[PDB]
Amino acid sequence: PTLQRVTVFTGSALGSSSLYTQAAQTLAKTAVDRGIDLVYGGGKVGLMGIVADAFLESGGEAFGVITESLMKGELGHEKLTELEIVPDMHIRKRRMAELGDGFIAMPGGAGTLEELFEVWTWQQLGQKPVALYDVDGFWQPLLEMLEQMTQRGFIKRDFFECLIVESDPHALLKAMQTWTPPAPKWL
Amino acid sequence: TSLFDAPTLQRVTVFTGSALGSSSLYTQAAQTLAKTAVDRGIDLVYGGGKVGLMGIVADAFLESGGEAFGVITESLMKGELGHEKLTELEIVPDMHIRKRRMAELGDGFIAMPGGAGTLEELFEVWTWQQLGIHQKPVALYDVDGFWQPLLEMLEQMTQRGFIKRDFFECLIVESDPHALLKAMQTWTP
Repeated sequence: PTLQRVTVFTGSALGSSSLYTQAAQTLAKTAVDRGIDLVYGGGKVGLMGIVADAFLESGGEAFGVITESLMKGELGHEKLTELEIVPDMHIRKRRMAELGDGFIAMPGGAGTLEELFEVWTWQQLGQKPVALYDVDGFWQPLLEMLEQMTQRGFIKRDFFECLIVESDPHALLKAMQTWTPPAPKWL
Repeated sequence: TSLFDAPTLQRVTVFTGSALGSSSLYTQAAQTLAKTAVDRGIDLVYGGGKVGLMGIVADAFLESGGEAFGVITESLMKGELGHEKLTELEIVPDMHIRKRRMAELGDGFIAMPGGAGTLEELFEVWTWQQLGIHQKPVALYDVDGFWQPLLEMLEQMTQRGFIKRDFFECLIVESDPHALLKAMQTWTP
């Protein structure tokens, strides 16, 4: 059905170039023009803050999910549509997954990769689209790692028949909406 | 031993695939790694499986005279997936607790070839390392240059300003098991 929310993973740093910020803002505008809200981890620094603000300033809604510990460290964004506090990181990540209709990974560090690998681990274990927003070819070295992992027999070929990889935000989001994966019995 | 003694490398927590991979090299590399570790008095903490390189590495520590500790969840256990001849198999309520326990039990971390689960565990300990919740050596067992493309990825992430060059560079990467364990034994923060 209609994508209503996307769950977004992205760095708590801005990056070396203002191009990451701009790719985030554009992605948010595009999503908000398509009727799509933001679910994310409730931060205010780096690309996390940039994308949440972008959704809000574009006139959309932004839903944050954060742990009680992160909140007490003052890490929580204070003008979201809603900030859910949950007791621990297991709950946080599962809640982020339940709220979204799909996942988008933008540029980030260790944390973003962890989140992304976590959803891929859950999908091995039995189902929503995952898109890599390939801003400036950011995700290309990862796709090479993943292809190498498939050739070496550690991931099934079927991985590539489900994955979305796009550098253009209009096309990234349209592809999540028209997501034609293989039927569960093949996975 | 004294509560003020500094830690040593008595256990390694190993992350690895529930597949064997498309060549026997991975299996043999796991066995050579297990033997080296046991010969140095080092034991296995791992996720408790009996298939793929998980099964191989567990079996090889056992069959060389070492102990192997597994940490698994009720879910995966009801799945018939637990190994049945470990020194101990700990069943915990959820996957969160599983990963916390694997970290707590090990004095260091090795990531061998594997899939998404293995990668996730590796990025999990890193995400923890750079908030200081532990400072334990993390080693990539580079069987046939397996980890080389991820290192490229990480190098690029460091150039684009998303990871600190400081953090990246205390990472052990070795194809040779001797060199890998040696580096983890002599490592400090």
